[PDB]
Amino acid sequence: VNSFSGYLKLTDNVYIKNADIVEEAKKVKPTVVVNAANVYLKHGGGVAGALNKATNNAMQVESDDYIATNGPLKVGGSCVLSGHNLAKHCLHVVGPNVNKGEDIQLLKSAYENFNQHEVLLAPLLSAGIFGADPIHSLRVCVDTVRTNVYLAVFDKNLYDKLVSSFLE
Ligand SMILES: CCNC(=O)c1cc2c(N[C@H](c3ccc4c(c3)S(=O)(=O)NCC4)C(C)C)ncnc2[nH]1
Repeated sequence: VNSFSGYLKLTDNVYIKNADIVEEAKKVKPTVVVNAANVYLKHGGGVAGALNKATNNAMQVESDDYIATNGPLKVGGSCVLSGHNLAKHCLHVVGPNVNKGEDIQLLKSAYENFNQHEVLLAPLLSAGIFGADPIHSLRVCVDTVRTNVYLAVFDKNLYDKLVSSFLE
């Protein structure tokens, strides 16, 4: 199904909408919803916290089982877990947290994980508390992702700046 609506096509494979990813996931129930995760899969605040709260903590208990059995992810890495009631799968992806000294070169490695799935609903990696420049994150996405990605950005002001900079 992947019934995405109201998106603006930026490139052949990148679409963008001013929307809350949790709300989009509920309506669309996409095959894959991306989580802006940390290496230990602790979904305490922001986007990760909101996705986890929408599953009524079922994603946190699953992530905890994953970590105990497989160990933490590396910055730029990912893992595929259940999407619970939000999606068929959740692709947890760790972008660099530049506010904590992590390499911005790893933002390319993080978006590369998207290429293992045909269609994904995702947030802007490394934006918000992670400290990366959001327009730079969208540029890395556009150059790196080759599969079909629907980006939800929950801030009209930021959405407008992104669309203006892209001029598309
Ligand atoms: C009301 C429930 N939903 C939310 O809180 C929510 C928030 C939200 C959202 N926020 C964006 C965003 C993008 C990436 C990151 C963050 C925040 S963070 O939480 O600071 N962690 C680092 C990675 C900002 C830039 C506008 N984007 C898309 N959908 C959303 N939904």
